[PDB]
Amino acid sequence: NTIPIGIALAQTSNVALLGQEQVAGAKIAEKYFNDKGGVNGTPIKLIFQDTAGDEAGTINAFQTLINKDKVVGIVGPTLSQQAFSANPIAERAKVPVVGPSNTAKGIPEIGDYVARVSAPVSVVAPNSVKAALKQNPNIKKVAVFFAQNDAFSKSETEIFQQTVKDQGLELVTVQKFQTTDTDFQSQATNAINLKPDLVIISGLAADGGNLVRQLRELGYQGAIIGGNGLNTSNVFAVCKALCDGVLIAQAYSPEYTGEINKAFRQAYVDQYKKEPPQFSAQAFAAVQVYVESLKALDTKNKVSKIQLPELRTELNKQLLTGKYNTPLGEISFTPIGEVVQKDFYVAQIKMEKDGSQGKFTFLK
Ligand SMILES: [Mg+2]
Repeated sequence: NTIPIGIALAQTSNVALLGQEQVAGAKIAEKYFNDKGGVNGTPIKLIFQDTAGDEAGTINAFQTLINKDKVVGIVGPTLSQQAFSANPIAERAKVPVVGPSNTAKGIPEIGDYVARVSAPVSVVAPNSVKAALKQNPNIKKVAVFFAQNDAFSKSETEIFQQTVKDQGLELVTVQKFQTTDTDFQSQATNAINLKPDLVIISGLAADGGNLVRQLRELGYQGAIIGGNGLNTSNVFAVCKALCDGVLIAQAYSPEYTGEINKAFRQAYVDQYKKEPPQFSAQAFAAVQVYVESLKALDTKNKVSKIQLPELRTELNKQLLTGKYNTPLGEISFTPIGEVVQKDFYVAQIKMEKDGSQGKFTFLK
């Protein structure tokens, strides 16, 4: 006997450029927690249902997890775009959802069953603008790009634009693209003609990486910030050496000294031979929230005796009250499911000259 927890992530489509990291983190969590006896001796079992890259696929994954797999709760989906359409399904069904990477404004407000462990754009994004200004205090002109078809990108760009204004900088253009575009010649040239000192990009990974590469190809030599959708080494293949120098804010640091981060990091580095990415750590944290909440609930109200609808409701209630020492730091939730998290960072892509390898260097 095991306790089923649903994992609804993008395992296919270009959204899997983020989702793959999340699967890795979730699997590390499953082993870590089951090696500690699961839920008071009862193992958990992660049940994966691929969402693919769109809303319909996420709705289908959630419905399968809820109805066929009988899960006690869901971790997912990968994108805020997907969450706004699919999470109401879980809300109506009274099944908890913990978002691992949904950073748009409004996610926890979807309902009483929606929480997230992924710090939102309003708290994460401004630090990369501040870091850019530290590296070049003479930045004056800023060009902004965003994916107009993606809910997260639209929310993120609003924060970047406000931060640019508040820092006293000139917003010389806001250019739109689609996440499915591969070619950005016209937008990139339009921006370059305005002589920006800083370019900010809110998109996802394939699109963001292609845009970075093309800006550099077209002769842009200024600073670049990528938003959370570019926050993966999977961009390295796309922009190669031309990824070098991109600044990306972080809600996780491999060097954070919490004991569980040491354990998580060691497991990750031993397997994948590089430092754990943010998305992997956040996925681990989401699983952790469920395990520790299930343990607390089970101690007060043995879960093997609770029928599934009540188990789901009681699990949701419990998780919102918990305090968790996770790889992200000490986190908790507000009464509506927003994450409470104190520490943020900025990292910078450092590519080897040949362009075949790189890493994220954390700024001090
Ligand atoms: Mg909520």
